[PDB]
Amino acid sequence: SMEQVAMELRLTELTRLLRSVLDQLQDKDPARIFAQPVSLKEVPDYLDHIKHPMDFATMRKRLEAQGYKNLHEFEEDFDLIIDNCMKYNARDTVFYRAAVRLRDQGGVVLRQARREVDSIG
Repeated sequence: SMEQVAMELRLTELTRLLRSVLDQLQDKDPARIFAQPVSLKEVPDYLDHIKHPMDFATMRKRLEAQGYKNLHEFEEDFDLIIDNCMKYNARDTVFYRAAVRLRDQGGVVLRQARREVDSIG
């Protein structure tokens, strides 16, 4: 149907906008602390602590499969990156501190992404 095509064009355009959002958020992590999944070989207890691991590469795979239906879904995954790090790692660590800075800086980007998603539809 033409209705299904129109819906798919909308998902494709959201995907474009979320790709640019993702690139902007990832630039706020120049250390690349959040680029890749936590290694279970290097942190074998990780899953005892963290139930839903998340990282930018995993978000990128979901994105390219057009697997985010709305901005809320994307934000949930970004929040997991931050929140997982802040639980596993202590306040005095470079990892925790990197997550705070990512969250603070990411806030700016996400605020305008929500306006653009509402504004464009």
